[PDB]
Amino acid sequence: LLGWGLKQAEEANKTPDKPDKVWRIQAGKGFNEFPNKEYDLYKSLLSSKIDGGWDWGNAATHYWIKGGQWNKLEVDMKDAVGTYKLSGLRNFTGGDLDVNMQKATLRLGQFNGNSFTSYKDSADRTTRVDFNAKNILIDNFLEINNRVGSGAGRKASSTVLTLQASEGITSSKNAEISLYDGATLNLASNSVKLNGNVWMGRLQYVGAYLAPSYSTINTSKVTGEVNFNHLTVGDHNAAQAGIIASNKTHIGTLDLWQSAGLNIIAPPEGGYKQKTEVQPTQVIDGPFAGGKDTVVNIDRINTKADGTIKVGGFKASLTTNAAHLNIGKGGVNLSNQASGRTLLVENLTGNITVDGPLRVNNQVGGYALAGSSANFEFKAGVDTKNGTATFNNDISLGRFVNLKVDAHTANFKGIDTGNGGFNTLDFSGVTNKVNINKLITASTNVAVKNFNINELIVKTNGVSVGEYTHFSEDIGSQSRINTVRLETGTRSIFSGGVKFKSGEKLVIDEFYYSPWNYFDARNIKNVEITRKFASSTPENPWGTSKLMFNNLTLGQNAVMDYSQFSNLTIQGDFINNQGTINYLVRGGKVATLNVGNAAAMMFNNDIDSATGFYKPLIKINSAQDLIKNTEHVLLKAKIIGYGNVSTGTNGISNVNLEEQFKERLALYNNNNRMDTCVVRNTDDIKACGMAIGNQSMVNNPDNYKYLIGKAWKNIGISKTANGSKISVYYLGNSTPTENGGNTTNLPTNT
Repeated sequence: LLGWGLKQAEEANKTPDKPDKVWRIQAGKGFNEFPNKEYDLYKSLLSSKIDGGWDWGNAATHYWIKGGQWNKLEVDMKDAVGTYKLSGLRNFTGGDLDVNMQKATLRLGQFNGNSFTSYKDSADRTTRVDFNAKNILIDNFLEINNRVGSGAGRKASSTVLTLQASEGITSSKNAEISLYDGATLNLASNSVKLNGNVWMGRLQYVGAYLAPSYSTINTSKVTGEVNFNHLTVGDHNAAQAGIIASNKTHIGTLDLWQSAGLNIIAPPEGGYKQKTEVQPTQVIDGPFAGGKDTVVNIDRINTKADGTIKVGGFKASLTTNAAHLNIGKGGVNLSNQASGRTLLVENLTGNITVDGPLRVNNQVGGYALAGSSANFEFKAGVDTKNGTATFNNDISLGRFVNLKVDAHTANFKGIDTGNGGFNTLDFSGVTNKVNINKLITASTNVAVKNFNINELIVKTNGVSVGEYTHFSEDIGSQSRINTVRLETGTRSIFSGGVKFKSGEKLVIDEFYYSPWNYFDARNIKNVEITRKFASSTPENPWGTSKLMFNNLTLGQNAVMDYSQFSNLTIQGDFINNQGTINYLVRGGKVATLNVGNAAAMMFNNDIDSATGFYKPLIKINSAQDLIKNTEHVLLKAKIIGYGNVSTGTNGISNVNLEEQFKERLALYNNNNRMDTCVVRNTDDIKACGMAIGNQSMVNNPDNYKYLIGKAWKNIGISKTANGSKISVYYLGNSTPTENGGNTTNLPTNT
């Protein structure tokens, strides 16, 4: 219950023991003259002063030094050249070896493995088993702080297996290092490469499913390339292991447990370093920061999960205070029981760069049932708060799997939660930005504080209503979505959709309407549009699209596609700058737009060189089947406060502001404006006669000469531009007079 961070910090600073009987063996002559002999080293040197034994209680073998475990020995060779194997030291209790083998390749295995234990007597002693070989080459298994047999006999105290070779501590494929409840081990060569099963923490007893079972592989000063291959933390317990590495830790396969921990800790920046009785200064550190080039390339994470079912998750962790955390191509795996299993990928003072696909139960989407809500979790740069969680790979969520990220600027590339839905896609700790490139949501709990998701997919969820893409926090100032895409949803019901809950503005540039998916736009007061605000099916709109607003603004040139079949309902101040909203008829009817409070619109010299006159400010297309002799309400207007940069209209004048709103608009048909036919040359006379339906402009271009750099308004078409109504009075596509009236000049701003 203490935690590993206390335990290793208080066990790395002790006195070894009080050994009486310091046996001092020394290899003499004969050993130091055969470079290739392959000595044994237990029987050929050691076994005089290491005795076997039988314990009354769970014995097979029993080794100590001499007459009780409270005795040291040493072996001072320093010249004995050869290659020395151990081969079969099982249940070694012993104490305080240091097989000081200079210029000697080691081996710890042939036909049998090894063990290094102590006993939990009244002294609670360590073992402090050192070696000082040249290579090591473990090459079979090893059971540091194991059990004697099963249960009987005695209990086991702690141990240390220091291993301080000088060429590189490799290993074998079949060499299962199994360090248990108390065992640590230092290493101090260069370029360890443990190519076998590293098994930190195990059931030391068969029934003890509730042991803390700490460990440590303090590869402290390994000056080369640390390299694991197969790390398997935990077995049926909360094994809180730890590693204090040396700022480059490639590992391979990680196989955690449900509730076992891991503390991969980088170095500091500068690198490491009666009577009253006074204990020595038990120095203890707190959670500190890595150095700069502290690399942890855990390139595959797995997580087995089997056993009983608890009320919640278990949340295996790996606190990793290096200044990086790269996770490669195997990415993140998980396995899920009936309760939602949980992975805690922390980083105190670094970054995270996961370039691998998230899986759960080993598939890319990863569906899960409603009770098994699998919980992925990332904490990038916690105690510096400028830490990024870059996921440079396309992630994918199935159903009932949960992401949360607490970073500074959690960049992304691709998010797939709309395939399954029911995915808590949390972002609750994001400091500023979440720069997602592609988003897929169906029934999702997205909550981002500030972002720019430059592409959006709005999916439905079949027939379930009330479950949708529910933004549940502040969207805020610098937010942006460069493309919204509502896919054409289900039949006759708004099952999926999007609503907001907070924020002040959202610069959306592109939109798509859709049957039976709703773009609810709650609580955001400056919904700005800058380019094409379109529909997914302009050739055939149908269904409904609840665009239940509260306020918006349209900037420049942003066209809109409002049908009768996508009920855009504004409950606020539609403020329209120089943008050309287009209509479609769907049966000769003008789709009126219901401005809730005030369609306050201000413009400027919004002129195009297509006519020489101004841009068609509100465009009425496809109105050739428009019903003649009928007032067509264009949009419901409540207050139209027009303005330009001056009082002067149609260029510069003293003319009032509202009259040219009859002029700049367009009933855009026959590839021309049926409102006015602004003519600057002789060739457009044919298209003008096609617009008005008169042979006076078809067969004769020189018929009318009032139109060289001029214009004329079509009589028989009137509009309202007061402060209370915008309408269209289409009663005639009439023939104009030549030099009598309804003719204007050019504004001359092109």
